[PDB]
Formats: sequence, structure tokens, C-alpha cells
Amino acid sequence: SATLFNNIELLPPDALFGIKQRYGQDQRATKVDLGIGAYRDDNGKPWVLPSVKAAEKLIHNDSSYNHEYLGITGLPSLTSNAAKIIFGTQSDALQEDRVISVQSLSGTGALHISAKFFSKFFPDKLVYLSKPTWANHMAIFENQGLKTATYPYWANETKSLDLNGFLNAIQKAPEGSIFVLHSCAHNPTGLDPTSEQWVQIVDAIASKNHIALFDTAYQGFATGDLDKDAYAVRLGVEKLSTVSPVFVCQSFAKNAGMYGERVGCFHLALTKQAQNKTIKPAVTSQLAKIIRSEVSNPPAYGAKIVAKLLETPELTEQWHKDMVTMSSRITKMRHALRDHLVKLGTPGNWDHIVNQCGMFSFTGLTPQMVKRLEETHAVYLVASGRASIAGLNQGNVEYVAKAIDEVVRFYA
Amino acid sequence: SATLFNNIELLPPDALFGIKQRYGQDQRATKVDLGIGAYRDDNGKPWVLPSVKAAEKLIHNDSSYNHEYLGITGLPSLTSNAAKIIFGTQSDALQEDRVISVQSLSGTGALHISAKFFSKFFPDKLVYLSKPTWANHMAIFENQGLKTATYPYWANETKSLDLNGFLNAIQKAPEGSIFVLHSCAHNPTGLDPTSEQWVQIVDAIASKNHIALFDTAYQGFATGDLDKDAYAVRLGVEKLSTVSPVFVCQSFAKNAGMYGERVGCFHLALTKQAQNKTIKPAVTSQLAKIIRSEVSNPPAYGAKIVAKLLETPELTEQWHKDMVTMSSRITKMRHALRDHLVKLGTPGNWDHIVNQCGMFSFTGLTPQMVKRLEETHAVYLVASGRASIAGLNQGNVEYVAKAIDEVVRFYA
Ligand SMILES: *Cc1c(COP(=O)(O)O)cnc(C)c1O
Ligand SMILES: *Cc1c(COP(=O)(O)O)cnc(C)c1O
Repeated sequence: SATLFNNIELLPPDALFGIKQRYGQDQRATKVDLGIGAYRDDNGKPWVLPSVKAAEKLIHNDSSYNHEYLGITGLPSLTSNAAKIIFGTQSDALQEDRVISVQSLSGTGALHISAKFFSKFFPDKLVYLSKPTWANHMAIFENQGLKTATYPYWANETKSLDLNGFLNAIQKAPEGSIFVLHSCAHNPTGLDPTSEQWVQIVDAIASKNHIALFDTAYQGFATGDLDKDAYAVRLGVEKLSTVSPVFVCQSFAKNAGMYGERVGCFHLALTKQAQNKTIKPAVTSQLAKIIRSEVSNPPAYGAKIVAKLLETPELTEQWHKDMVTMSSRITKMRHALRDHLVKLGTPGNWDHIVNQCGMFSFTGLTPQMVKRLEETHAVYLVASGRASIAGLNQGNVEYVAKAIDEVVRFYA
Repeated sequence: SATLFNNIELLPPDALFGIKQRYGQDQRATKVDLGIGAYRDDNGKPWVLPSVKAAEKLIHNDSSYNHEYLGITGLPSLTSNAAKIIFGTQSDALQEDRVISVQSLSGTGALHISAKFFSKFFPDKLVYLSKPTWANHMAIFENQGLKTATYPYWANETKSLDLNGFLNAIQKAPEGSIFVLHSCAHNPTGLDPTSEQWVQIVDAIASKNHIALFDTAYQGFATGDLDKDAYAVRLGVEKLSTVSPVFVCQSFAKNAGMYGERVGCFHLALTKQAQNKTIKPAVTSQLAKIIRSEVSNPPAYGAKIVAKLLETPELTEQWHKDMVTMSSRITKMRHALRDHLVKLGTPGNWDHIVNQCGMFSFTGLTPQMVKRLEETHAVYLVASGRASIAGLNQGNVEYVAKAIDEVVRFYA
């Protein structure tokens, strides 16, 4: 047992969290961080939403403030209200009591409960991801032994969404397969299907009896409206109601700015069955077990902040405004960056920067160009070309626009 | 695919968190809660440590206060200081840079990291738990496909440690087995091996090349002295430095009263060898993948409080006093109960309640006696006869003394 770990290999640093580390140790005064999609304000610093500042003040003025354990399934105030913003107030699933909501460790925790659940009951089901999906998606499912497949999404040629490649993959896929869909604001591309395209996408999923899992991490950042950004999820909840179980992995890391507090919810819209009376508490019990065996119970403070935010009508209102505040500054920078490149006369077309939505911009820069931006210009992007627009501000947009210009011309 | 969940079994509630529910759903005004081992003051209310209050104040008074993502392995401030309280600042494992430390979702999260790491690299190793042990222990390891075994610990007849059977199991177990040890304040019995007995237990484990896993959820509650309570762990890391890697699952849930903030650390004391230059980084990158693909990164807020406590001298001196205040009240309630049963002339001997340490007492009551306590007296205990002394106070010890006197005469 003295040489037990001698054969264990070194895994490389995380694709996204690694760029954060390199950025941190870089001593150059010119460094710019456009890696991890974290919201930064006009001065390039983290921004605690006003709505949460107010909510945190109420929480601490409460005489019953403590750090006592929450239930295994989390805070009811959080779960109940969270499901309302995703599914909708006039939701059939909610009204019919077909929704199982449990508090998880943000969006990743919700995705892990789904993967662990799948690996225990339906280990054979293939997990389909978007060709250019979130960097951690594959690992989450493969950490549980599930086999993952890929469906066309991004067409590099036209910088558009390959709708025919997507719909084909849903047809040429085993009946009952799990399709992981980005509800809105596609991390990495930032290109979502239109309302019309979502109908086709969901009708295809309904005809093959496939299981839809909506990874919801940016509700509020696509259009700045919560209801508009939940169109895909609600559309699937009505159509897959008699077809298959709907999985919703909700994260408050971005829209509520909770990030490191790990606040999120795992939802499950059961199918219309007569025996749902027993099924409901049956599955819920399975979930409670997974949570108890791995985490015991979820973090309280962050969950208490979001609950009060969702409960209190004036903080819910202020939160809506904080999201328009964030989504509007990101738009102003998409324009500022595109116009600077147009003024610099940078080769090629750059309108895709403003056309894409969300927090990012799939620039279309080659790995070579991305490497030079870091090593030569101290600008940090994801090796894929993805850049966090929130890292841009009036004080650095031109420096970044000139750096991009140089690297595009350098490899021309 | 509509009937996928029409065959999923229904699992029973948590043996511990279930008492909390049933107790909460009780209308009786004369009810006492001796279920979950969560500290309560003299008025029976949650008690946020005075030192924790001061640390939490400084964090919010910080201009740079935010909710950003921490690194995958956590707040370095937390992990470094936490390693120092258990290992000791003068530890050879620390001075030799042999300890890997990452942040985890409290003690359960750390125990889970252990199980997944073993499940992933050494699947056939058996995990030995004490008889009896913490109710959730088994599920953490079995959730990862690991086979569990047990070792004689508590002897109900003598109400003492079955050292020879404990030692016989160690000797008979296949070399390289994992033994989950309770550092101090054993859950549920409240019975710990004396310093001399620990020497024998550790020597036996060393002789058989066994792997020691110290579940440290009560450092500071057994004797009310941090160093005194880290004896077994320090002994283990010393004697096993040339034999096997030592795993340490540390929780701040009880000693720091963080409970629901989920603050803990997973520590790993590697064996002595020149290959550590590559082993340490390789094993560390492995642990990071497990965290990233399951929960991404750990809770920010609770880590900051405890971190502030440990690194601020006046705050840490206060933390030591707070732990004495807590452990002091528990010991006060143990004597009050024993003395009340003696005065009532309750059949049998009850010195075991005062002989035990930590916050529990394995009372010896039968499951039926326990069942009659809440079914007639509204006194909630764990089915195994375990009672958390913290739930007792000057306003109810007399009442629980009478309720117990009644059940002992009724059945026996
Ligand atoms: C941020 C994100 C998640 C989950 O984030 P958590 O911080 O773990 O909640 C999931 N998917 C995408 C695309 C994300 O951007
Ligand atoms: C409390 C406790 C743990 C872990 O508790 P967390 O609240 O999840 O940190 C682990 N083992 C024992 C024996 C405990 O009492």
C-alpha cells in the first residue's frame, strides 16, 4: 500500500478554469480576461446585483437567522418559486402536480443528479450533445459511465445553425435517447433556434420518444425577459407530456449572479399517467437518496437569497431590471467591438459578434489566433474561439479590437 | 418511454432527517427533540457561535465582497488552515509537503470524494465500518459500488469497547482494506478508544497494510480541546507514513456550527517517497475532475467565514472558547439526566450517559421503549436508542427523566 498511487496519471487542467488560473498568474498590466463567462461591470469588476444586496440585508436582519441544516431536498421556498419561473404560472405540469423539484448544487449539480439517475436505471441510453457544447457536459455524463453521442448544431461555413443536421440526428437516433438541449443562449455559439425551429426540434423529439433535458443556465440573458427565454422548455413540457419525462436543470449562477454560492434546482415534469400518485413519491425518494449519499443537503445561504428574491414582489421586480442592466451592457459591447474592428478595417466580416446572443461570441478565431492573443497580447479566450463579452468594457474594447486585428493579419 | 418510471421502487425516509420531519409535524407543546445531533442552547434554540458572528461581519464589511466562483479545489485560505488544526502545525506530513487538501461539501462531500476515488481506481477494496456506525456511512460507499464490511466496536453487554474483536477484524481483513475510523466523539455510541487503545488499533492497521480513513466531524467536541481531539489522526499520519496513504474527512458543520453552509475539507497524507513530485499533482488533478464533473466548484460563503475564523487570532481564540461553552453545556446535561434518573430510582444503572463523550448518548433503551417515548411522551430519539444531549436543557431534563423512568418500568 506504500506505492498505491504510483501509477495514477496527471489529467490536464480544466479547459475553462485553467484560463482563469493562467490569467491570474500573468503579471502583465495589459491582461484581459474573456474566458469564463462571469458578468463584469463598466469597470471590469464583479457585480453584486442590487436586488440581492437588498435581499441579503433582509436575511441578516431576521431574528431567526442561522446556519442550520436544510432538508435533504433543499429549501421549499426556493424549489417551489424556482419551478414557477421556469414552467410558468399557468403550467399544466405544475397545476397537475407532475413536477418533482429538488434543490441542487447549481446547474452542474442538477446535471449530475440526472446523470447519476440515468446510470442507475437506464444505463444503456445514449446522451446526445450539441456539436460545440459546453466544455463540462461530456465529463458530467461520462463520470457516471454513460455513453455520449453528438448532434450537428453549428455550421462553421455559414456561421449559422445546421437545422437539417440537427433534425436528422434526432431521426437517426435510438428511440428513447436523451437529448441535452440549451434552453436559450447556447454556450459556446450563442446561436439559438427561432420559435419556429424549436417547434420542429420538439416535434422530432416527440416522434422518436426521446427524452429532453433542458440545461437552463441563462434564462434572462437571451432576450432579457424570463418568459421569452423559457419558450423552449415550456414548449417541450406540453408536447412531451404523453411522450416522455422532461428534465430541467436550472442554474442561478448567472441570472441571479450567485456563481460560487452554488444555487440551482433540478426539475422533472412527469408524464400523464394514472398511477402518478405512487410514481411521484417513488422517484422523489430515489432523488433524495442520491443527494443524501453524496452531499447530504444543499448550501443554505445562497438558497435563502434567491427565495426571498423570488418571494418579495419588489425584489423580483428589481431583479428583472438587474437582468436588463446586464443583458444591455453586453449588447453595447458587442456593438462597440464590432464597430472598432470595422474602423480598424480588420479583414473579414464581424457582424456575427452582434448577431449572437447571451454572454458569449463564437468569434471564429482559429486556435492559433487564440494562442497568440494570450502569449503575445495577454488577451484570454477559450481555445475554441469563445469570448465572454462581459469581460469587455469601455476601457479595454479598443485594445482587444486592435489585438484581434493584429492576429487576424498575422496569420493571413 | 411514457412508462419508464412505472416500476421504480419507493424508498423509506432518512433514519435521522425523518425524525426532524415527524417532530416538526407534531402539534404537542410538550415535545422534546433528541434526534439530529445539532447543537441547541439553554433555551432550546439554534446557537450561532459568537466567533462565527464576528467573522461573518468582517466578510460583509469587505468592499471586495462578492459571490464569484472559487477555484475547483476551493478557497486556499480554508484548506491550508483547516489542515493545520487537525494535522498540527509541526506535522511531518505538512513540513514535507505530503498533504493534499481540497474543499468539499462538508464531511459528507469529503467521504463521497473518497468513495468515488476508490470506486474509480481500487474497486475491489472493502470498506470496513464500525458496529454500530453513522447511519449514512454505508450508503456513501455502496452508492459507488463499493462492498462494505463491519468490525466489532460496541459491546452492548459491557457497554464498552470490544477491542479484541475490533483488533481481530483488523488482523483478519485482507491487506489493503479501508477502515473508516471515528477520530473522536463516536457517532452514535459516544464511546471512543482511549489513547492507549488507539495505539494498538493503529499498530494493527500498520501491520496489515490497511488504509486509514478518519471521519473527523467532531474535532473539539470530545474533550473540548482541538489538539486533544486530533490525537488518533496525528498518531495515524505519523505511524502510517511508510505504510499507507491517510484519508481525512473534515467537517466544520458542528464545531464551527456551519451545518447548512456545507463547509469541509478532504485531506490526503501521501506516503513517503521521492515519486511524490509527480504523485501529488497527478492525484490532485484526479480529485479536481471528480469535483468539476459533479458539483463544479464548492460553496463560497461558508468557506469564507471559517477561513476568516482560522486566520484571525482574536476570532480563533474566541472559537476555542465557543467550543468549550458548547461541550461544557452538553456535559452539564449528561449529569443532570443521570442525577435525575438516580433520584427517581429508575431501574438499572445510567452512568453510561455521563461516561460517554461528544453530543450523543447510546442510552441502552430498546426500540419499543424508544417508540413509546414519542408515542406517549412526545420525546424524539433515534430508533437505536441514540439521544443527542444537546436537545436537553434546564427546562426539560426533568421531563425527559420522567418519560424515561416510565418507559423503563412499562416494558422491563
Ligand atoms: C454556467 C452553465 C451551467 C451550470 O453552471 P453552474 O455554475 O454549475 O450552475 C450549465 N450549462 C451552461 C451552458 C452553463 O453556461
Ligand atoms: C456529521 C458527521 C459527518 C458529516 O457531516 P456533514 O454535515 O455532512 O459535514 C460525517 N460523519 C459523522 C460520524 C458525522 O457525525
